[PDB]
Amino acid sequence: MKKLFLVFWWHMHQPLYREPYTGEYLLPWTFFHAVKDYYDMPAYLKDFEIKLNFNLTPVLIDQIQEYAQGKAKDVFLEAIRKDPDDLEKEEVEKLIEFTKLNYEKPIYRFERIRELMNKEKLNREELLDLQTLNLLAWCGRTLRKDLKDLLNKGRNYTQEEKEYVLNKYFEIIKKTLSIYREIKEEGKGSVSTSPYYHPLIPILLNPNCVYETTPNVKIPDFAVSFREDASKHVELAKEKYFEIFGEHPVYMWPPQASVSNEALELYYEKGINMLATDEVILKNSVERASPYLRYYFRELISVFFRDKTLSDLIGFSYHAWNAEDAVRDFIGRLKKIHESVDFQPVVFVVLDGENCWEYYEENGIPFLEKLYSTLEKEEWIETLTLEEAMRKEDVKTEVIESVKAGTWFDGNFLKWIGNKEKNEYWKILIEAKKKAKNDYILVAEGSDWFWWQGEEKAPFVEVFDKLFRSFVRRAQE
Ligand SMILES: OC[C@H]1O[C@@H]2O[C@H]3[C@H](O)[C@@H](O)[C@@H](O[C@H]4[C@H](O)[C@@H](O)[C@@H](O[C@H]5[C@H](O)[C@@H](O)[C@@H](O[C@H]6[C@H](O)[C@@H](O)[C@@H](O[C@H]7[C@H](O)[C@@H](O)[C@@H](O[C@H]1[C@H](O)[C@H]2O)O[C@@H]7CO)O[C@@H]6CO)O[C@@H]5CO)O[C@@H]4CO)O[C@@H]3CO
Ligand SMILES: OC[C@H]1O[C@H](O[C@H]2[C@H](O)[C@@H](O)[C@@H](O[C@H]3[C@H](O)[C@@H](O)[C@@H](O[C@H]4[C@H](O)[C@@H](O)[C@@H](O)O[C@@H]4CO)O[C@@H]3CO)O[C@@H]2CO)[C@H](O)[C@@H](O)[C@@H]1O
Repeated sequence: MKKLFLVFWWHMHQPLYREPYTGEYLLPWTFFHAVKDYYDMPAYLKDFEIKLNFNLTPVLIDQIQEYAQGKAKDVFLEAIRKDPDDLEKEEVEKLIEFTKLNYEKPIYRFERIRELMNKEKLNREELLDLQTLNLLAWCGRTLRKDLKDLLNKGRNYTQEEKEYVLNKYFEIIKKTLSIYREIKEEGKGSVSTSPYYHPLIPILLNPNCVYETTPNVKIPDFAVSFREDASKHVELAKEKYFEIFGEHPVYMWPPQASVSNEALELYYEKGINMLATDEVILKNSVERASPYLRYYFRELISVFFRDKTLSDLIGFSYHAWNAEDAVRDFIGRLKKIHESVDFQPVVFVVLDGENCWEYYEENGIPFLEKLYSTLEKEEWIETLTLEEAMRKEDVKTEVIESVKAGTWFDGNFLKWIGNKEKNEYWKILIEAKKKAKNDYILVAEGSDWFWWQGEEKAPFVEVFDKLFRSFVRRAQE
């Protein structure tokens, strides 16, 4: 039977929120995505007989480890834990600001949150509800069963109930790396990693790659080499992956799907047998641009190009749909692909694994449960591990000689370089690199810092800037 081969690759990442001089985690996002997504996404494999794959960046792994050991000093989480009588005005303000940032997301759909945000002043009981409902809004699928009664209570929480939630949340974090190891050892999914701090490897290897698809971009004078650092990000990531999973990684996810001829050469030289990237890069690079083939870059490394439409349906569209409409839509598009060719297509669905669900009803749990249940009941769909996709023999292949460098942002680098503010960050990094004395310069090469720079004002951007500049300073000492 002619099957459609479906490959999910869920990419998990957080930049380092731990400020190097105080040791404090200045934003809680690793904690909240750990309790909501990083355990629960692979845990779907306990209940659905499909294959799902995951990327974990090493810098994310480091932070999960620190939280699991009780070593993470998370400033926002300490304000949640406190009795409200001990909250500083600054801490109350940060709690309200965090609530307002998240207020319109369906995971914050508690009538008590709307009441609390319409109040001039908050008393102890109201602040206790504000703290506890912020915790509960990030509840993952597993604990939405354990904590179902607290979630339904909706108000009038006690300090002891809040502490119970915190304890269960840390229990989930402590089991998180173990469940990735478990689904890997059981063949239910493959796990990949990325260069250590999620940098833009093509730019570190050769900043002139930005001209390949944006020839008119203005960038600063890269008067220092980042090529050895690019190698170090890959090598350190192989070491961390070996510690956690017991092999050198043969699959990597390039951050931001970013590839170039030189980056593909580096990954191959470091022992990577397969990566994936974006469909826009495929169309920019070749004329006969089917994303359903396994490509071989210069007969040396395997490359899959994700189906951008399917990936972006989950990432951008379906949060606003009901779950049955969305799953029916997704299956219907898969049927069209299946019927459109006489061979067995390989269909990569690759996107962030933790960022879209907060915009779905009930944290995307009705959608994913229905999607996975429906997929496992379609005979003509076979979901694959990355290992299976790499080695599948009954698929079509093609050799590719050259790619036009870019990312999954429209095949180019403009989200990280090319305006005044983003270029200032590269200038700061370039000068720091000339004076660098330790691996904190690698932390500052993470793509996240440049992503947030030079964008229309938002809460907490000042924190990303404080972190970036602190790592740059620490790198020189
Ligand atoms: O409110 C912003 C946005 O919020 C929510 O989106 C989340 C998303 O759920 C997360 O998965 C993550 O997205 C990842 C993607 O998973 C990953 O694929 C990639 O996306 C690239 C796209 O593939 C590429 O097309 C392009 O995206 C463009 C996009 O095509 C433009 O349409 C425009 O998107 C706007 C949306 O159309 C609009 O609906 C809204 O999006 C919501 C979204 O509905 C919600 O689920 O606003 C956006 C922004 O104006 O612009 C984007 C460029 O940003 O490029 C991206 C690569 O950059 O990477 C993203 C993360 O970067 O995070 C988003 C929130 O950022
Ligand atoms: O003000 C705009 C936005 O502010 C808030 O967004 C938050 C997120 O909710 C946080 O989770 C965090 O974002 C992390 C993100 O969770 C993490 O996965 C990683 O994202 C990378 C991603 O791995 C990569 O593939 C590509 O997509 O780029 C991303 C960005 O580099 O790192 C993020 C931090 O850099 O922080 C942001 C900013 O506070 C708010 O919730 C949003 O609704 C809002 O749009």
